[PDB]
Amino acid sequence: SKPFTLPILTLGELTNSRFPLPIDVLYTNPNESAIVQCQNGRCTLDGELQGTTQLLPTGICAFRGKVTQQVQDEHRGTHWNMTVTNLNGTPFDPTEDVPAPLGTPDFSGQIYGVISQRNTNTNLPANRAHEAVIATYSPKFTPKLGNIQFSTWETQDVSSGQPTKFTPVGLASVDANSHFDQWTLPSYSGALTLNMNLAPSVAPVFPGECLLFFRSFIPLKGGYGNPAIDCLMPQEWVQHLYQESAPSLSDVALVRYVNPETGRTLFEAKLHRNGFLTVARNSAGPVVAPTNGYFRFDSWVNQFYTLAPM
Amino acid sequence: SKPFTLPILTLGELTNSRFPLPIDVLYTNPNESAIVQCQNGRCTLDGELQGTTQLLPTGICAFRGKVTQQVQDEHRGTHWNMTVTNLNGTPFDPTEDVPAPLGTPDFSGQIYGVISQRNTNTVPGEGNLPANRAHEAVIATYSPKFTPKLGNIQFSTWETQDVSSGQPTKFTPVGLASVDANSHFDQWTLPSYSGALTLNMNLAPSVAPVFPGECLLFFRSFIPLKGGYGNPAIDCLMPQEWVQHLYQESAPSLSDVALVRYVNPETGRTLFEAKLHRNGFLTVARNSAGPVVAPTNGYFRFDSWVNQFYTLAPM
Ligand SMILES: C[C@@H]1O[C@@H](O[C@H]2[C@H](O[C@H]3[C@H](O)[C@@H](O)[C@@H](O)O[C@@H]3CO)O[C@H](CO)[C@H](O)[C@@H]2O)[C@@H](O)[C@H](O)[C@@H]1O
Ligand SMILES: C[C@@H]1O[C@@H](O[C@H]2[C@H](O[C@H]3[C@H](O)[C@@H](O)[C@@H](O)O[C@@H]3CO)O[C@H](CO)[C@H](O)[C@@H]2O)[C@@H](O)[C@H](O)[C@@H]1O
Ligand SMILES: C[C@@H]1O[C@@H](O[C@H]2[C@H](O[C@H]3[C@H](O)[C@@H](O)[C@@H](O)O[C@@H]3CO)O[C@H](CO)[C@H](O)[C@@H]2O)[C@@H](O)[C@H](O)[C@@H]1O
Repeated sequence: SKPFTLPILTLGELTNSRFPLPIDVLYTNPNESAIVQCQNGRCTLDGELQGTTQLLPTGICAFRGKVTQQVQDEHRGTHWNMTVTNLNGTPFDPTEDVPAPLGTPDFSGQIYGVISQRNTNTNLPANRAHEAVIATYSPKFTPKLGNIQFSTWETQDVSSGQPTKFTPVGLASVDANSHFDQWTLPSYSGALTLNMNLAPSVAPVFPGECLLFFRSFIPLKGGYGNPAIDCLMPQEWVQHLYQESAPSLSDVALVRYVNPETGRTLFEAKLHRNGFLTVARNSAGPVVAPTNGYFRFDSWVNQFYTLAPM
Repeated sequence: SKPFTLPILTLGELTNSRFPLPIDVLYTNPNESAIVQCQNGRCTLDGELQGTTQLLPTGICAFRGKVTQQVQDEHRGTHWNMTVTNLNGTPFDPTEDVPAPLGTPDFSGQIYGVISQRNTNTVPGEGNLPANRAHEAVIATYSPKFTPKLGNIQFSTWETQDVSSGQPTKFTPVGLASVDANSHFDQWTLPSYSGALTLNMNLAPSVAPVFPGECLLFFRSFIPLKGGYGNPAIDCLMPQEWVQHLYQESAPSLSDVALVRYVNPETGRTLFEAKLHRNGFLTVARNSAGPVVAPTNGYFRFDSWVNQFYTLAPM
């Protein structure tokens, strides 16, 4: 039976699985009232990708497809409808058992990035790129139906019928009108439809335990704020688990966060079969620990194992 | 000790180590006249990172630092100086034995992206939160003001005023501004990391085939353009996932060359074989330039270490 392992990457060698950002800090928030059910960065410990999770760091919150035409919308700016394909360019099949094309954003907000186009016709093709926003809460955000809408400040220089890429950069705003909520899923098929094929929600099941996240701070195009995106496992863990596909020998792996410059354990955590961490902590905020620390798998344990308090 | 391995990732599950892009195609160009000496995506088969290579996909062609002031420049646009730190926020020590801060671009061109800032000072009237701004920006890596090894670079914006001095600044790369004649895109020309007239140091070595009939094999990605005509590409010697894997495993190299097979897992047939050299690059026996037309679910599998007499089957 192939032994389970994690990569040996310090926090400073890890990236977020929910937006293309480095991991900045570990984080807890035991008083969170929302259901935690993100769809990117979801992988079981035996290597089964779930939700909208895919392997490419460049695929997270990215889209590929083609602009169809300019459209009108109450949002400020100039608006464009885009069909979306799979990230690899093949047509997205809405009958596949996924919530939306892999890589689709898994949160409500105004995602800021760059739309770029390289024309099919040429002898070299013409190109353009412009800043763009995708409001994932909009009724026109229908990636599971194969099309979305983005806005630009640019008033006309977006071509219809030409290959189009969205490169995410950050958020447009976090003011009240921009509806940023990292735990609110988009409605992938539109306003009044039920999302399907979701990766399950995650939660601690033992008193005294809370979720532990890998937190990244996300850029803003304007306004005030210090927004963050919390993932359950970094993208390199998704990639590693997918590769190894080690059988899970219990429902809970005990892992130790170790300072290698001393071999000392700073704290311990439970890494659950569905791909998330809990710790024994009764406070919210960052975990203050050196970023050369890393998680080391020590043994499979019973669900009723009591974690040493942080 | 540890057997050598490569990850099991198809072409469509790989990303470029020299720019944040998926791998699009395998590619050869036997007649290339330039010295191939890129500095990102450089890792020996026993896991030694070289050049300016680091592990984060988000770090490739990224910068972190602080805008110091607006500056004068003869070229069109508004120009800004920024100091750069290490990507982890610690001060860059110019005496370290690297060519430049890890992640620094390794080619000549106008790199297009977004500069974003999150202020250090917070506003009580805004909930004790900082002000933010982001704008499109271009970094001309051939400019005499591109001096990352000295701890600072210059970028240009279309925006004429709304970039703040003294505030934390991030550059997120997106593509190239142009590949017209005046934009000096050449993927094999290194920047002068310490400026005009200085010699670059601590470089990862150049790579080349040493056997007749062999040419380098690259993992090629097409890079976006802000404007103009072109279909520019960036070729890396190994994808970022291979850098990450080799660094983790640190498997001893048992010869100078690992024979690898590009396999189609559906049929289990080998499509071609290649030499994976100790310093971290591939060669194939091919006498043409252009893409390697193969399924994107194919992948390289380590076969065995080979000696200096092994001749590759032609593609
Ligand atoms: C705080 C400043 O933000 C930018 O100011 C621009 C301003 O941004 C607003 C956002 O667009 C809006 O969603 C909300 O978040 O409030 C922001 C202002 O607080 O938008 C106007 C146009 O309406 C201008 O573009 C302002 O420049 C940034 O540009 C400033 O430097 C400040 O950081
Ligand atoms: C940072 C420099 O930017 C350009 O020169 C600008 C010049 O910078 C001066 C600094 O302000 C000063 O602290 C000291 O370092 O001398 C610098 C060079 O004179 O400031 C003027 C102000 O009008 C212009 O903005 C210059 O463009 C660049 O040319 C230099 O090489 C430095 O990188
Ligand atoms: C081919 C068209 O490119 C863009 O046109 C914009 C134009 O881009 C020029 C680049 O700035 C220049 O480096 C060189 O590459 O030529 C390009 C034009 O071919 O720049 C002007 C401003 O000077 C306008 O912004 C043009 O719109 C693109 O916007 C067009 O849709 C075409 O693809």
